[PDB]
Amino acid sequence: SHMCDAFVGTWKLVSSENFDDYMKELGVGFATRKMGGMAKPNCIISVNGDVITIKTESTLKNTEISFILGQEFDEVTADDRKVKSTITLDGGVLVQVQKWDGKSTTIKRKREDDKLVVECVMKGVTCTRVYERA
Ligand SMILES: O=C(O)C1=C(C(=O)Nc2sc3c(c2-c2nc(C4CC4)no2)CCCC3)COCC1
Repeated sequence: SHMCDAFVGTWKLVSSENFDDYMKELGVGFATRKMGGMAKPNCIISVNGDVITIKTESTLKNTEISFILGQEFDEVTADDRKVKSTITLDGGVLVQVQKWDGKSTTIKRKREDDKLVVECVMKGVTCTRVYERA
């Protein structure tokens, strides 16, 4: 268990593996995959009381979520899915599930040495994205 404070910061994407495959497995099209593949977002994580905010800022598109751990929320994803999301803290890992149309995907954010490591799973595809502090 890392606590929410190990996460707070401004993080820049430095590596990504299998992200096009992850988007493809979700059904995303060529145009959105084209914007996402070489994007290098900044992820800005902040807290105030029970509310955590995660901003994902990129040249071609910005998105943001705010949530309370364990409380489901509606989310419009970068690829325009309308999902129901729940985020919890398990062993220091922020575990997000998105549910829509009988499907689910998991985004797990963990602190590992100097890295914010983001594991994105859809079916048999596993993508790993690594951020470092700006
Ligand atoms: O924060 C992260 O690293 C994570 C994601 C992310 O950064 N996605 C980003 S940045 C960005 C785009 C997309 C994008 N994602 C998706 C679907 C895969 C969901 N389609 O487009 C498109 C517009 C340009 C900027 C995705 O989910 C998990 C973890």
